[PDB]
Amino acid sequence: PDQYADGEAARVWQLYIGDTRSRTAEYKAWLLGLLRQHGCHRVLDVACGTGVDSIMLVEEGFSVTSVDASDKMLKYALKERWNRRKEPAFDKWVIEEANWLTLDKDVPAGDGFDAVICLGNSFAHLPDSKGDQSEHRLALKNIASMVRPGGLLVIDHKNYDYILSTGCAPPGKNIYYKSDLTKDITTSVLTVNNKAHMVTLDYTVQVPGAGRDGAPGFSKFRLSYYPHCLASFTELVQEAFGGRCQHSVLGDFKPYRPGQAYVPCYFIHVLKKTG
Amino acid sequence: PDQYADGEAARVWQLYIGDTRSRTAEYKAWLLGLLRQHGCHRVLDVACGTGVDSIMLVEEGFSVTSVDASDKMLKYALKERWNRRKEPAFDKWVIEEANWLTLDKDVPAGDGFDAVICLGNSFAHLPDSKGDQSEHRLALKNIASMVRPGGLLVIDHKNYDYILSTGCAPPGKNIYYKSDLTKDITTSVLTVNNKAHMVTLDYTVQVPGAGRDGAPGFSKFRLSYYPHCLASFTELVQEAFGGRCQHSVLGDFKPYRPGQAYVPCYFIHVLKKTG
Amino acid sequence: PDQYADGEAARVWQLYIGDTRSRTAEYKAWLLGLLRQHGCHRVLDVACGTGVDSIMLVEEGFSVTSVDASDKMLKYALKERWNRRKEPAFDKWVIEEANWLTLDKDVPAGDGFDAVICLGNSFAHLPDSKGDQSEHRLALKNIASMVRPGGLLVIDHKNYDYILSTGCAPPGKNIYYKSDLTKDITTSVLTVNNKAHMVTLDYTVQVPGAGRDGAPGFSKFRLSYYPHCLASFTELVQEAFGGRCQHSVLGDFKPYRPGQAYVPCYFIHVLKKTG
Amino acid sequence: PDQYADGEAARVWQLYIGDTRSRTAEYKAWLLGLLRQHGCHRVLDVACGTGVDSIMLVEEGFSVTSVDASDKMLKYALKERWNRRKEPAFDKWVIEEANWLTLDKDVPAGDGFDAVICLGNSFAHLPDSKGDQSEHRLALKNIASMVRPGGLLVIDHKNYDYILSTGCAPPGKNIYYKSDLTKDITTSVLTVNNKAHMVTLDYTVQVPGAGRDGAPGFSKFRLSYYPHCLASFTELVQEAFGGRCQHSVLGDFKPYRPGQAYVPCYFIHVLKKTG
Ligand SMILES: C[S@@+](CC[C@H](N)C(=O)[O-])C[C@H]1O[C@@H](n2cnc3c(N)ncnc32)[C@H](O)[C@@H]1O
Ligand SMILES: C[S@@+](CC[C@H](N)C(=O)[O-])C[C@H]1O[C@@H](n2cnc3c(N)ncnc32)[C@H](O)[C@@H]1O
Ligand SMILES: C[S@@+](CC[C@H](N)C(=O)[O-])C[C@H]1O[C@@H](n2cnc3c(N)ncnc32)[C@H](O)[C@@H]1O
Ligand SMILES: C[S@@+](CC[C@H](N)C(=O)[O-])C[C@H]1O[C@@H](n2cnc3c(N)ncnc32)[C@H](O)[C@@H]1O
Repeated sequence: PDQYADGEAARVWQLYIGDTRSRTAEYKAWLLGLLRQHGCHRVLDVACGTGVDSIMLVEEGFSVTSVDASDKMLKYALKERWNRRKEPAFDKWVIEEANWLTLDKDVPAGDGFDAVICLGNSFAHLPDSKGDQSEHRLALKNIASMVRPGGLLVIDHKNYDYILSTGCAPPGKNIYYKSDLTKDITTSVLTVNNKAHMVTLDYTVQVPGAGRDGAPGFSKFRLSYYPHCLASFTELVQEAFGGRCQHSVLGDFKPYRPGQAYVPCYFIHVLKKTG
Repeated sequence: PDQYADGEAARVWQLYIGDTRSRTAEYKAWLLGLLRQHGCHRVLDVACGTGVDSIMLVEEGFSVTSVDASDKMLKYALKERWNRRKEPAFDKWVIEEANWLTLDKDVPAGDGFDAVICLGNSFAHLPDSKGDQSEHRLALKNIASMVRPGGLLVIDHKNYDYILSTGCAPPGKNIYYKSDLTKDITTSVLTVNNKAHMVTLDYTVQVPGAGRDGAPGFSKFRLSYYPHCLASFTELVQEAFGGRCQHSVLGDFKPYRPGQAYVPCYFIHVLKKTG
Repeated sequence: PDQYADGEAARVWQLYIGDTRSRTAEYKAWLLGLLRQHGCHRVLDVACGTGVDSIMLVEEGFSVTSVDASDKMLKYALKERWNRRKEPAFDKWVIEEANWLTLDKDVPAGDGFDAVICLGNSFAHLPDSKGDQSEHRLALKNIASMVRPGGLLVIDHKNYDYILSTGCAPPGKNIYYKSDLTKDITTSVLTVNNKAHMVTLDYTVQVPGAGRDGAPGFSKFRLSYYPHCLASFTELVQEAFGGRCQHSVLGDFKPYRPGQAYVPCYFIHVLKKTG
Repeated sequence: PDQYADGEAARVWQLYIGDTRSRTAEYKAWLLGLLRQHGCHRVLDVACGTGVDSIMLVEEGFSVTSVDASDKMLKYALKERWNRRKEPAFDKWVIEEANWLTLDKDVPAGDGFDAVICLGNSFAHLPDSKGDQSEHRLALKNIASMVRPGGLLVIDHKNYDYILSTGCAPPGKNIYYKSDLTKDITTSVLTVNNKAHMVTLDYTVQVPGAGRDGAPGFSKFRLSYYPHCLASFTELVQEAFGGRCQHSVLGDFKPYRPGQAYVPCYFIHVLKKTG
C-alpha cells in the first residue's frame, strides 16, 4: 500500500528533508553536469515526491515530466508549480500520478526520455511481497523502459550493506535527509529464513512550535524499505536494461571502489542505455 | 494477545505434538526421576495446555494442580479429566486458569509446591510487549514464588541461541513435537534496535484425510516466540528466586557443558529453592 | 461473529441474569409443567449457556444433554457439573459444544429427544449475515430435527414487534434478566432496504463494589439481536417441521390472543412434532 | 472522518454524477439568474468537491473561491483549473482545503461574500457525532458567517422526509446524480431511540470497460448521510443567521408548497442574510 497514504510523512517532508538549499547543494553540480554532459533536455522523474529535484531541473530549465505514486506527496509538488505558474518553465512542468509497477501504461514514453531519475532512496520502498524479486524486476524494468536509447538512468539506494552489517545505518553527512528535528528513529530489521526482507523505520519529526518555547510534541510516521545490497542491485538494475547498458556506481556522488575506506550512505547508480 | 484465541493450535495440537507415546517416551523417565529424587508429590503445572504432561504425573500417582491462561487449551485437559473422572487420581486432579503475570493471586500457593514445572517452551510464548524484559522478569518471578523452599522449578525453552545464530532452527529429535503431518514451517526473526525481539514460525499440520488419497487442505496456524538465549535465561531465571537457588541447565535431558559439540534442541533449567 | 469471544457477557452474566431464584421463580413451574404434560424425559438444551435452565431440569431429575456454541459460556456450565459431580444426576449430565447451523452433525439425534428447549431469546442471536433468512431457516431446521415425532420444541424470542414498533423495548417483568446492576442499555435499530436487519443494545452490569461505596467502574458489554417478528417467526418455526407440527404461541407464559391488551415481553413458541 | 479518504468515490464521481451538461442543464439558468438577480460576483463554494458547479461559475465569469474538506476530490478541481490555466477566468479560480466545522479560520471572509453555495446534498454528510445537533449548528453557523450582509446562501439536502417515510428515496429525475452505471445501492437506515440518526448508502459504480464487451466488474464505495427533514433544516438553517435572514425553500428548483402533490428529490434552501 501507499506508505504515504496518511500524508503525515508528506506533511513534514519539508522538515524531514531538512535544508533544501543544502541538500540540493550536494550533487546539484554533478547531476546538472552529467545531465548536460550527455545533453539531455527530456527528463522524467519517477520518484518526484514533493518534487524537490524536479523543481530543480525545471528551474535549471530542462523538460521535466515527473510522476509519483502517492498523490499526498504529489499534492505539494503541485502547489509549487501553481504558485510559480507564471514562471514559463513551471507553466510547462508536468506532474502526474504513476506507479513504477504499472508505469508501462501510466506514462507512455514511446519516444522515451533523454534521462530518467529515481533519487532519494525511493525504489527501496518497493517490497518483496511475492518472495521472489519478481515485482522489483518488473518495476526496475518499466523504469529502464522510460529511457530513450542513449538516455540515462539515475537511481539510488541507501547503503544497506553497512546498515545490515552493523545492524545500524551510517547517519551524518546524509545527503538527502538531514533535519535538526528528527527526534527519533527506531529501526526494525526483519530477516526471513536468513534473508534480509524488510527494514522498518518509525519516525518522529519535531514540528516547530509544539506549544511554548522549546517544548516536546512531534509528528510521527513510519516507512519500510527493502535492504538492497550493492552487488544485487548492480546486477538487478543492469538486467533491467537487458544487459544493453553502461553501468556505474558512485558512493555519495564520488567514485566508489569496492573495499574502499569511505563508507557511503547512498549508492548512486548511473546507467546509459545503449539498447 | 492470546495465540490460541482462534483455537487453531489446540484443535490439531494433538497432531502437532504427535504420538504422546513417543512424546512422553522421552523424559517421562527423566521427569519422573527428577521430581522423585527430590520427593516432589505436590506439583503445579503452570503450562497445563492440553494436559499432556500434567496427565502423566497424575497417571503416575502425583498430587498435581495445573493451571493455564488459555481455556481453549485448558478445556481439552478438562475434557480428559471428566472422561476419566471415576479414577480416584483424576477426580483428584485440579485444572484451573491462571496467568504467570498474575500468578501470585490466581493460584494461592501459600505453603508452596514440591515442584513447579513449565515444560514445552511455554515461557517463550510470553512477549516482551513492554520493551524491557519487565513482563518476563515478572512472570518468571510469580512462577518462582509457587515453589516452596527446597522445592524445584523445571522450565525450558528451545535453543534460540543457535536458531538466532543461523537464522534457522534445527528440525530433528523434537522430544515435544514430532509428526509426519507438519507441511509448512518458515523462520522469521525480528530484531529491533539491534536486539532479537521475536521469532515467528508458520505451522501447517496435515490432518489425516484432507479429502481423498492425495488431496491438500490441512489446518493452518502459525506461532511466534521470544528467542530466549541461554545466558539471559540463566540470569533471568535465577534472579526470580533472588539468587537463593541451585541452578542447573541441561542439553537435551542430558547435562550441558558450554562448547560441547552437541547441539541441544531444547534447554531444561532445574532450580532448587533454598530460601 | 461470536458475541461472547471477548467473554464479557459470561463473566458477569450471572449478574446480568440476576437472581436465578427469581429467574427460575417463574416458569420453573411453567416449564416443568409443559415437559411433564408431554412426558418429556430426554431433553436437549441447544442454548445451554451458563447452564441455568439446563441445570434445573437436571436438578429436577431429567435426562438432559445440553449443547452450546460458546465454550466461554459452556465452561461455566461445565464448572457447575464438576463441582456437583458426585450427585448421580449431574454425573449423568451431558454438556457439549454444537452450532445450530450444523446441529445435524454436531449432536447425533438419531432417535430424537422428548423435548428440545431453546429458551432465553438465544435464537435472536443468530444474524441474517446472508441477507436472506437462509441461515435462520437453516438453524431452525437442524434444531427441529432433534425433536422426535410427538416430541416438543420450546423456542422463544423477545417481543421485537413492539420494540421495532416504538423503537424502544419495554423494560419490565423481565423473567430472564432482572437486576439492580444494569446501568446502561440504549436501543439502536438498523433496517436495510426497508427491513429491520438488526437491533443493538449496550449493556452495563454494575458489578458489586467497583471501588469504595459510591464509585463507578463496572463491566462493559453490548449485544445485538435479530428483531424477529411474531408472524415471521411463527411461519419460520413451523416450516422447520415442514408443516407437520402443532404450533402454539404464548404471551408471557400465558396464552396469547392477537390484539389482546397485554404487552408480552417475550414470546414462547410451543411445537409438537407429528411426523 | 473524510468519507472521501479512499478517493474511490472521487475516482468515479465523474461517472457517478452522470452527464454534467445535463446535470448542470437543470438549475443552471436559475442559479446564474438568482446570483445575477442580486448582482453577486463574489461567490464562495463550500462543497467544491470535484468542482462541478464552481467551474460553471468560473466559466460564467464570477469571482469564485471554492473550498472542500476532501483533498481527494479537490484534487480533480485542481487538475481542471490547471488544464485551463491559460483561461483568464480560471487563472483566478481559487481552490483551498477547508472544513465547514472550522471554516471560521479555514477561510477568512472578513469582507464576506456576495453569495455562498453548498449544493449537491453535501451538508447531509455532516454526522450527529455528539447526539445533539451541536456540530450541525456550528457548521451551518460558520457557513452563514461567510455570507456578506445582503449576500445569499444556497444550501440543499435530499428529501429525507420521503426517503424516511417510505424507507426508500425517490430515484428518477435526480438532478445532481444520474448515471447509467450505478449498478447498485443498498440503503441502510439506523434510527436510535426512535430518531433517524444515519442513512448509509453502499454504492456500486459501473466503470466503462470492466474487461470484454459489456462485462460486470465495478467500483464500490459507501457514503453515509444524516436524514435532514424539511422542518428541522428550515429552522436550523435560519437560526444559523441569527434569525436575521430571508428564508425560502424550493422543491427541485421549483416553488415548493407544503402538502404539495409533486415530491422533490432535493430541497434547495435559498437564504438572504440581512444581518
Ligand atoms: C523517500 S520519497 C522521495 C522523496 C524525494 N525523492 C526526495 O528526495 O525528497 C519516496 C517516493 O517514492 C514513491 N514511490 C514508492 N513506491 C512507488 C511506486 N511503486 N511507484 C511510484 N512512486 C513510488 C512515493 O510516492 C514517495 O514519494
Ligand atoms: C506450547 S503451550 C504448552 C503445551 C504443553 N506444555 C504441552 O507439552 O502440550 C504454551 C502454553 O503457555 C500458556 N501461556 C502463555 N502465556 C501464559 C501466561 N502469561 N500465563 C499462563 N499461561 C500462559 C498458554 O496458554 C499455552 O498453553
Ligand atoms: C442469551 S444466550 C442463552 C442464555 C441462556 N438461555 C440463559 O438463560 O442463561 C444465547 C446463546 O445462544 C448460543 N448460540 C448463538 N448462536 C448459536 C449457534 N449457531 N449454535 C449454538 N448456540 C448458539 C450462544 O452460545 C449463547 O450462549
Ligand atoms: C456529494 S459531495 C459534492 C459533490 C458536488 N457538490 C456535486 O454537486 O457534484 C460532498 C462534498 O462534501 C464535502 N464535505 C463533507 N463534509 C465536509 C465538511 N465538514 N467540510 C467541508 N467539506 C465537507 C466532501 O469533501 C465532498 O466533496
